[PDB]
This record gives sequence, structure tokens and C-alpha cells, in this order.
Amino acid sequence: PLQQTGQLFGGLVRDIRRRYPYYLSDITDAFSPQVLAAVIFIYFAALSPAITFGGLLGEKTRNQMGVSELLISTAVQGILFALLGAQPLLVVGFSGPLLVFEEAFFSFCETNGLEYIVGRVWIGFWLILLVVLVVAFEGSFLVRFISRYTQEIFSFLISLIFIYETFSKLIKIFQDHPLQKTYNYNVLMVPKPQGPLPNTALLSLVLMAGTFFFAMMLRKFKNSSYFPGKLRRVIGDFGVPISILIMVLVDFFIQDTYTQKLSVPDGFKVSNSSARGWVIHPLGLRSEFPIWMMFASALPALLVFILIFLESQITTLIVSKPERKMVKGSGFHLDLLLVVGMGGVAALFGMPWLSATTVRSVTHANALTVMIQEVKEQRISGLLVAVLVGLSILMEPILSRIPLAVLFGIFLYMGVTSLSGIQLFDRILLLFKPPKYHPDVPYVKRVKTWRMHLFTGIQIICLAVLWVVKSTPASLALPFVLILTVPLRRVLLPLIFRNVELQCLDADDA
Amino acid sequence: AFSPQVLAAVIFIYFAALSPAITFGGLLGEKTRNQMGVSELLISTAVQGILFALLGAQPLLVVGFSGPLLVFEEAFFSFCETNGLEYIVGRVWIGFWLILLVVLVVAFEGSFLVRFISRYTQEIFSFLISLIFIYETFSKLIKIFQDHPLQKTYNYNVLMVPKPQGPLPNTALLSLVLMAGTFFFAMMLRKFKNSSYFPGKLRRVIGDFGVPISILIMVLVDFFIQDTYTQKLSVPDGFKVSNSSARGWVIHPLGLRSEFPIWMMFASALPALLVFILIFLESQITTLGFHLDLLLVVGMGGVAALFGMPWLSATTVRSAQIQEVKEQRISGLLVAVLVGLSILMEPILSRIPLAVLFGIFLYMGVTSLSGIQLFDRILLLFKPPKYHPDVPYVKRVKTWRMHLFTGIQIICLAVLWVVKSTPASLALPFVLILTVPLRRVLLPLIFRNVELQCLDADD
Ligand SMILES: *[C@@H]1O[C@H](CO[C@@H]2O[C@@H](C)[C@@H](O)[C@@H](O)[C@@H]2O)[C@@H](O[C@@H]2O[C@H](CO)[C@@H](O[C@@H]3O[C@H](CO[C@H]4O[C@H](CO)[C@@H](O)[C@H](O)[C@@H]4O)[C@@H](O)[C@H](O)[C@@H]3O)[C@H](O)[C@H]2NC(C)=O)[C@H](O)[C@H]1NC(C)=O
Ligand SMILES: CCCCCCCC(=O)OC[C@H](COP(=O)(O)O[C@@H]1[C@H](O)[C@H](O)[C@@H](OP(=O)(O)O)[C@H](OP(=O)(O)O)[C@H]1O)OC(=O)CCCCCCC
Ligand SMILES: CCCCCCCC(=O)OC[C@H](COP(=O)(O)O[C@@H]1[C@H](O)[C@H](O)[C@@H](OP(=O)(O)O)[C@H](OP(=O)(O)O)[C@H]1O)OC(=O)CCCCCCC
Ligand SMILES: CCCCCCCCCCCC(=O)OC[C@H](COP(=O)(O)OCC[N+](C)(C)C)OC(=O)CCCCCCCCCCC
Ligand SMILES: CCCCCCCCCCCC(=O)OC[C@H](COP(=O)(O)OCC[N+](C)(C)C)OC(=O)CCCCCCCCCCC
Ligand SMILES: *[C@@H]1O[C@H](CO[C@@H]2O[C@@H](C)[C@@H](O)[C@@H](O)[C@@H]2O)[C@@H](O[C@@H]2O[C@H](CO)[C@@H](O)[C@H](O)[C@H]2NC(C)=O)[C@H](O)[C@H]1NC(C)=O
Ligand SMILES: [Cl-]
Repeated sequence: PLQQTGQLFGGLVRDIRRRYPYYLSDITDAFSPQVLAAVIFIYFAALSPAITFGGLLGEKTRNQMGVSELLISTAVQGILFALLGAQPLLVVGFSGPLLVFEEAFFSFCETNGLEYIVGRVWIGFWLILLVVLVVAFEGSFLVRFISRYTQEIFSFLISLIFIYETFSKLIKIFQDHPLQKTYNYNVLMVPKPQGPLPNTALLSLVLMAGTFFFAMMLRKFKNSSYFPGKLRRVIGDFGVPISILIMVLVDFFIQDTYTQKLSVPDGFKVSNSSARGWVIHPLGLRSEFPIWMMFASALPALLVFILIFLESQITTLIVSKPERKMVKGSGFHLDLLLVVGMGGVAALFGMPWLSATTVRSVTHANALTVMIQEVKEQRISGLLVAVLVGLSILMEPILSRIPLAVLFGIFLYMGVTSLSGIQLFDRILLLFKPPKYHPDVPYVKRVKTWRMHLFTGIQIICLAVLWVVKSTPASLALPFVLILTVPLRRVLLPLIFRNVELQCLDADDA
Repeated sequence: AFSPQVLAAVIFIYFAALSPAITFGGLLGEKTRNQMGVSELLISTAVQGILFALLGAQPLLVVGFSGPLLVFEEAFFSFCETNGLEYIVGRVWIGFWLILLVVLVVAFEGSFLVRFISRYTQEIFSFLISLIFIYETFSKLIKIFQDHPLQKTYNYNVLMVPKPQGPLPNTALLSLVLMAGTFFFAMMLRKFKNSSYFPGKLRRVIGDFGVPISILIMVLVDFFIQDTYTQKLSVPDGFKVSNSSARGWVIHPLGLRSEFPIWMMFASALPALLVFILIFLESQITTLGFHLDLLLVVGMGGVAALFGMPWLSATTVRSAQIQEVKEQRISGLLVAVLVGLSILMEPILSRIPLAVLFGIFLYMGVTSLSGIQLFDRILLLFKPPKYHPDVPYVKRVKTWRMHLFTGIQIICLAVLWVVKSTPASLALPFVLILTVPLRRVLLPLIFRNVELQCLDADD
């Protein structure tokens, strides 16, 4: 599949030919209650990150893009990906890297006095052109260069960003509402409290901690040895939704204290009507968009493409791993083109660009599998999940009751659980464990301990450089510095290390 | 005189004695209106530890307060409050009767009751104490939330002498946060003790001092928060009683404010019997001669009640032959002296919130559950039989017979809880020892000998 045919659009046409004949089979292959249960699993698996990321983005962007835009974008793009995608199992949704880039671009626009929502439109135009070119000359083969080194650095950095953002937002909540001897009660809160309030900071902290604790405990219960087993797994799958429900109820029955809630408009309306409308005028909303930025918003498009490409193609090669028995065709070229073109069109509409995310796609595959006898592949479950996510915006009364601290707890849970599968995290943990306790894994046995620690130290240096670039005003360059790790692994590490050490420390498929 | 290793062990033993002493002292001071509190408990522990080190036959045994003693003290305080009696004077008379019981039992041979107490009663007792600890922690949290509810508006100038006269902001939520954090840190350091991280020596050292470290962490957290009120330990400045407005050091047996009823001077024999049963059960579950140490503990507790000081129990073991005996003597003496001198640390103790001690209370309650086969079978109640461990009472006993055994034990626990709730709470030790005839008579009727040998094992 990832072979340079040498013909224009060769990969895309090959994938579309591969997957077209199966269409009716996918439509009529669901025909069962297994799909009706996978729909319920993935609806929540997609809604929880959707609302968390929408809340964070609405807070940072001042609701230029928020929960409503994210929900509608996820729904519509999921419908399109279900009808047209080469791999319907892949679930398109806002991810951590996309949020990081969006924060960076919003900060850049604020510093440069530009309209963020219009710079995004121009970035979308450039992304469409870029993907047309990249798919013309097969560039999906570049995913081969993306080694475990860069994937691990990327995932670890995103998890660290999630954790730090959660705790920084909690610190901000405390700063806004400090623990005081006395409060000027009767403060006005039309948009938000104009002064410190009692019990707000501590209650938000308690809500966050409780949501995190309940999610973690249900995760542990999923893998426990309690209850009839099938029910144990059913409850474990519904862990994050149950924790959200529990903490939302706990907050709901405490009526006197104030905690900030999700900002959701009543119906299908933008989060901030005054700031923007449904359609974004490319030339400008309130003021002229600078000409130089129209041409200069191609490096940001390249960085966004780098992020989406890395995430989506890693997901595609994870799902297409032959161990999972992914019968039928999975197309890198078509998936990437569809995802990023839909993202650019959304950017025109003011809605976020999405990327095929690893966790939710893998969970969908696991839900739709049978025993490993086979995997039930359909485009009906994804379509129903997408339409349910779209209708979720209609449920404003429920959503407006959700505290933001609960979503911060879910954010922290997401980061901590994403930390699990990374071998960089395992080696960082081994930095503390004595050598006598080092597991029996290829890189522990076939590499001297101090050389393993040197490898992990170089990875940590790369992480520190990436974080410094995140904090500096040149935040947008972070994807480029991340891609710089590929040359580091393919050029410098061979000088620093021998081939067997790099084989063990960077093995793909383990 | 003292080797560096002796000091190293003395620090661990001293902190292990001080943490429960402070927690129980704070709880008892809160319950008893400070008629008995942290100062009285500390001085009692110090003096009785000195005496038990010098005279006790088994020096490796550590004598201090305990959960059952706290339960009995609360029950007796409630009884006295209901019947309008002076709690401290009633304690004095209970101590008199305990001394009389000690001399009577010394006259007789004794040792016939020990062979009867089996794992059945020990496990029921331990599980009940753990449940009481957890329930009391949560109930005290609820009480704090009732005292300082979360409301939109608060009164600006509520009076803070002696304690807040009205609700305060951030008090309930901060107390909840402090207790939860103390519990979490103690649990995390307990896990870190049995982990693979860090060098072994440092890991074990940090695990040993997990409870003190968590207390210190949360005390600092609360100390740097200055504008929020949290209730603190009521510790007097010096070797003094908690509230001198209520009592002095030596208690007059005939009364302090009112005259102690004549009938109670005799009815205090039954509470003395119950105290003896409780202390004996504790010493039996701990040690497993013992008779001399148990009677010394009971006599010292009886003499201590004359001064309003709590009576203690022989908790459990602490962490050529003459050399080891003398070393244990010296270690016990040093630990007792340090516990006594720790009441001069009022500056530090007065800054410890009661919420931190509630977190430590919950930590003790939860940790005591480990190692109790009753808890293990209660957990097996909730697993399918395929995951049941490889233990003698799982392989050689049918699953439903084991479940019936555990259910009978749960019925015993429920009866104990009901008795503890009713105004008959003082009889709880007697109802506790009533599980001995149940094991010895009815269980054979309803169970086969092999099933009882496996489920209720000596070791
Ligand atoms: C140290 O001890 C004092 C005094 O304790 C009293 O004396 C000892 C010997 C025992 O007999 C105790 O039972 C006695 O209470 C404690 O002061 C007490 O505080 C409690 C809790 O705040 C008070 O309980 C309230 O009392 C009210 C009924 O009492 C009526 O009579 C008294 C005396 O005239 C009067 O002060 C009061 O206003 C009433 O008229 C009532 O509001 C309510 O139900 C509640 O029970 C108790 O009254 C106090 N005692 C006295 C004598 O004032 C201290 O609390 C303790 N120290 C600490 C740190 O706890
Ligand atoms: C506070 C910072 C630490 C200060 C101290 C500075 C840190 C420091 O000095 O570590 C040296 C240690 C080397 O000691 P070393 O490996 O030879 O000792 C092994 C093990 O660490 C334990 O000492 C023992 O296991 P156990 O547990 O007893 O069963 C065992 O000895 P024993 O079985 O034969 O008796 C040995 O297998 O290296 C690390 O463990 C990694 C620590 C990484 C973290 C270091 C972070 C600096
Ligand atoms: C909420 C109500 C839930 C109880 C509903 C009542 C439902 C009920 O009565 O279940 C009986 C169950 C025994 O289940 P049972 O032995 O028939 O089935 C075993 C096991 O439970 C799993 O089904 C499988 O293990 P795994 O995990 O897949 O590896 C395995 O099947 P498989 O390997 O051959 O495929 C079996 O070995 O006993 C309890 O655990 C209940 C604990 C008390 C429940 C306490 C509830 C508070
Ligand atoms: C398990 C431990 C629980 C600890 C609970 C929190 C105790 C400290 C609260 C002080 C609040 C205060 O005083 O808020 C005020 C202070 C600062 O002062 P300021 O004048 O507002 O400065 C800012 C002036 N602005 C408002 C103009 C910008 O804010 C802080 O520095 C907040 C730091 C505390 C963050 C708590 C997060 C802890 C998470 C731990 C993992 C679950
Ligand atoms: C670690 C988990 C344990 C948590 C238990 C906390 C005890 C709460 C007590 C409620 C009953 C009560 O007395 O509430 C008090 C009032 C009830 O208001 P009212 O009906 O007008 O009565 C007015 C007062 N009364 C009852 C004296 C008449 O409101 C509150 O302050 C409720 C705040 C509850 C917040 C608890 C946060 C839970 C976090 C869980 C995630 C870990
Ligand atoms: C909704 O948007 C308003 C207005 O946003 C401004 O106009 C947009 C078209 C775009 O150019 C934005 O960058 C502008 O800020 C927000 O009101 C602003 O709030 C900020 C933050 O406090 C304040 O400094 C500005 O003065 C406000 N500007 C105006 C014109 O009122 C408002 O906060 C947004 N609402 C929500 C709920 O996020
Ligand atoms: Cl995601």
C-alpha cells in the first residue's frame, strides 16, 4: 500500500479501487446488536474528548471556537469520513496536538494584531493546496521515516502538556478566587464573577480530583477480577462517562456554590455570536486582513499538515497492523487527503480541522472486533456515532450543567492514560528503578544500563528543547523542531550509538 | 550507653507511638469536651511505657491507646452524659474495680479463657474496629460540613472565641481536602515502600515514616494557607490538663461538682468487666508470661484512671539473651520518655489540623483490613469462583459453604453494629465475646469439622 507507484494520485486511486467494491457489504454487514453496542461505546468515547477540548479552546480563544463548533465539525466530518473514507473505523476528532497548535496560533495572532479566525481560513486554503500537491507525488512513504523515536517524543510531550495545562488552569482558578478571610459578597457575575468568591477554588479542585480518581478507579476495575466479568468490562468501558456523571451530580446538588460551567449556546449557534457568524469572510471580519499574511500563512499550514500527517498516519499504520487482522483495504493517501481537505473547508467555516486520532480509532476497532476471529467492519456505526455527536449540541440543558473542573479532571486522566504505552515513559521510570529491577525487555538485556540512560537522556533533552520552543514567542515552530528529531535519529544517534543498541532502543512493533 | 542503631530504631518506634497517640488524643478530646485529650493521653502513654519497660516481663510489647479503647471511652462518655454522671469520676471508680479485678484474678490460676478465643472472634473484632474507624472519619467530615455549610453569603465578623460561632467559608472544603490529601499521601508512601523505585535503603526508610511524612506535608499545606480557618489540636502549654476549667490532675472519687451516686460506685463493676474483656482481647490478638503483662497493663490502667488519664492496652510487638533484654528495656524507656516530652512541643502540635488526623484515622482503618481473612472472603463474595486464590479454605470448602460462613460472620458484625448504635453500647465487649460460644457450639452443628478447621485456622 505504501509503495511509490510513480503515477500521479497512484495511492489514492489504488485505495479507492480497493475499497469501493466492499461498500454495500459495509452498509449491510452491521446487521447486529454488536454494532448497536459499539455505537454507544464510541459515542461517549468521542463526546468526552470533544467537550473537554471544546471547553479548553473556548476558554483560550474567548469562544471564537468552542464546544458547539467542535461538536458540529466532528459530526459533519465524521459523516463525510463514514461515507467516503477508505478506513471507516478511523474516528476523526480533535486531538491534543491540534489544541496545542491552536493555542500557539491564537497567541501569535494576538501578539501580531491579526484576526485569528481569518488566519485560520487562509491556513485552511494553504492546507488544501499542500495536500493536493503531496498526494500528487506520494508523500505517505515519508511515514516510514517517522520512527518510534519521534512518535514517543510527540506523545510524551502531548501528555506533559495536558498535565501541565490542567494544573495551570487550576492554579488560575485559585488565583481568580483566592482563599480569603472575607469576601465582598453580592459581587456581580453577568459574564463571570467580578471578584473572588468563597468555596469556588476548593470546590473546583475537589471536583477535578474526584473525577480523576473515579475515572482511574473504574479503569482499574475494568482489569480487575470482580463481578461476572462481562459486566466488569461493560462498566470499565463506561468509566469516564460514569465519573463525569457522578461529579456533575455532586456539583448539581451543591446549588449555593458557584463553579464555572461549559459555555454552550441553546441550539445550532456559534459560541460567541458577537465575535463571528457561521461563515468567515476570507478578506476580514472587522478589519482588512494583511496581504503579507495571506502568502505568509503557508508555514503554519505546513506545520499543521505535519501534525495531522504524523498523528493520522501513525494511527493508520497502527490499525493496519496485520496482527489486528484488518481485512479489506485501508488507505493512507485517501485518509490523509480527506482529513486535511475537510479540515481546510472547516477552517473556512470557522470550525476546527480534525485528525484521525489513535486512541478512539483503536477503541472502535476493539469494540467492533469478535473474540481474534475477525473484525466487523462497517460504515454504519461511525455514521451513527457522528450523527449522535451532532445531536449532542441539541442537549444544551445537560451540557451547561457540566463544571469545567470535571472536564479538567478528564483532561488529566486522558494525559495520564496516554502516558501508558510509551516506551520513553518506561525508560524514564527505569531511570529511578535500580538496575536489579529492570524488566526483561530487549533494550534492558541487550544494552548496557548507562547507554540506555544516555539514550533516554538525549530524548529528555529533545523534550526540554521542544518545551522551551513551546514557551518562547516562536511557539508555532514546535512541529518543525519535532520533525528535526528524524534527522537526529537517522544521522547523529548512529555516531553516538552502535547499530544493535539502536535496533533494541528504537524497535518498531517491539 | 545508646548505640547509633539503638537511636535509629528509637526514632521509628517513637514516631509509630506518637502518630496514633496524637490521632486518638485529638479524637478523644473532641468527643469528651477535653476531659481527656492529647495531653492526658501523651502523659499516660509516657508514664505507663516507662513502668512497663522497667517492670513488664515482655519488653518488646508496646503499650498505648487503641481503637477499642477509644470506642469504649466514647460509649462510657455517652452513658455518663445520658445519666448525668461525672465522666472522669466514673472512670476513677472503673479503675478501682479494675485493680480489684486484677488482684482477684491474680489469686486464681486463670489461663482457661485464652484457649477459647479463636481467629473467628479476633477477625470479627478487627473488622468491626476498622469499620468504626472509617465510619467515624466520614461522620466527622459530615459534621464539619454541617457546622460550616457551603452557602452564597457568610457573616463578616463571626466570633472566633472559643470556636467559630457561625459558618465560615472554605473551612469544610479545606478540611475535606486536607484529610483526603493526608490519606492519599499515606497510601502512596505505603505503596512506595513495597515498590521497585529508588535505592532500597532510602525506599524502606521513607516507607517506614510514611504517616509522619504525610502529616508533615499536609500540616505545611495548611500552614501556608493563612486566611482559612481549620480546627486544630487543643494542646495545653506544658504538663497540664486540656481544660483546667473542668478538672485538675488528681480526681476526687466522691465527686468534683456533683456527688457521685452511691449506686454507680457498685454498677461500675460491669464497665470494669467490659474494659477487662476488651484489653484482654487486644492483648491476646497482639501477643499471639502474658498473664503478668496483661495484669500489669490492667492495674496500671486502673491506677491511671484516678488521675483522669486513659488506661492503655498492649498493642503489639515493636520493630546473649540478657543483652537483647536490656536493649529492649532501654529502647522502651527512651521511646516512653520522648512521648512524654512531646507535650512540650505545643508550638508544633497546635498547628496540626484535625482534618489531617482524620485522614490518618481513615488510613489506619483501611490498612488494618489487610491480613484479615474475613475481609478476604468478603472480597471473594464479589468475585467469580474461578479467580478465588489457592488457599486451604477455598480448595477444601465448597464455595457456597464458605459464603454461608462469611454471611454468618457478617450477621455477627451487623449485630455488633446495632448494639453499638443503641444506648446499650457499653455492652459491646460482652456481645463480642458471645461469638466464642457461637464458634464452639452452633458452628459445629451447621458446619463439618474439616470446613471449620480450614475456614477458622490457628495459623
Ligand atoms: C473544658 O470544660 C468546660 C467546662 O465543662 C463543664 O464542667 C465539666 C466538669 C463537666 O461537667 C462538663 O460537662 C461541663 O460542661 C467546657 O465548657 C463547656 O462547653 C460546652 C460546649 O460549648 C458547653 O455546653 C453547652 O452548655 C449549655 C448548657 O449549660 C448551661 O449552663 C452553663 C453554666 O451556667 C452556662 O454557661 C450555659 O450558657 C448554659 O446556661 C447549652 O448552651 C448547650 O446545650 C451546651 O451543652 C458547656 O456549658 C460548657 N460548660 C460550662 C460550665 O460553661 C469546655 O468546653 C471544655 N474545654 C474544651 C476546650 O472543650
Ligand atoms: C534522593 C536521590 C537519591 C540519593 C541517592 C543517590 C542514588 C543512588 O545512590 O543510587 C545508587 C543505586 C546503585 O545501588 P545498587 O544497584 O548497587 O543496589 C541495588 C539496589 O539499588 C538496592 O541497593 C538493593 O536492592 P533492595 O531494594 O535492597 O532489595 C540491592 O542490594 P542487595 O540486594 O545486594 O542488598 C542492589 O541490587 O542506583 C539505583 O538504584 C538507581 C537509583 C536511581 C534514582 C537516583 C536519583 C538520584
Ligand atoms: C450488580 C449485580 C451483579 C451480580 C449479578 C449476578 C450475576 C451472577 O450471579 O454471576 C455469578 C458469578 C459467577 O459467574 P460465572 O462463574 O458463571 O462466570 C465466570 C466469570 O464470572 C466470567 O463469566 C468469566 O470469567 P472472565 O472474567 O471472563 O475471565 C468465565 O466465563 P468464561 O471464561 O467461560 O467465558 C466464568 O468463569 O458470581 C459472581 O462473581 C457475582 C459476584 C457478586 C456480585 C456482587 C454485585 C454487587
Ligand atoms: C493536596 C494539596 C491541596 C492544596 C490546596 C491549595 C492550597 C493553596 C491555596 C492558596 C490559594 C490562594 O491564596 O490564592 C491566591 C494565590 C496567590 O495570591 P494572589 O494575591 O491571588 O496572587 C495572584 C494575584 N492575581 C489574582 C491578580 C493573579 O494563588 C496561588 O498561589 C494559587 C496556588 C495554589 C494552586 C492549588 C493547586 C494544587 C493542586 C494539587 C494537586 C491536586
Ligand atoms: C471523600 C468523600 C466524602 C465526602 C463527604 C462530604 C460530606 C458532605 C456533607 C453533606 C451533608 C450536609 O450536612 O451538608 C451540609 C449542607 C446542606 O445544606 P442544606 O440542605 O440547606 O442544610 C444546611 C445544613 N444542615 C445540614 C446542618 C441543615 O450543604 C453542604 O455543605 C453540602 C456540601 C457537600 C460537598 C461535599 C463534596 C463531596 C466530594 C466527593 C468527591 C470525593
Ligand atoms: C465574545 O467576543 C467579544 C468580542 O471579541 C472581540 O471581537 C472579535 C471580533 C475579535 O476581534 C476578538 O479578538 C475581540 O476581542 C469578547 O469581548 C472581549 O473580551 C475581551 C476579554 O476580556 C476584552 O478585553 C475585550 O475588550 C472585549 N471586546 C469587546 C469588543 O467587547 C468576549 O469576551 C467574547 N465572549 C466570550 C464569552 O468569550
Ligand atoms: Cl483524542
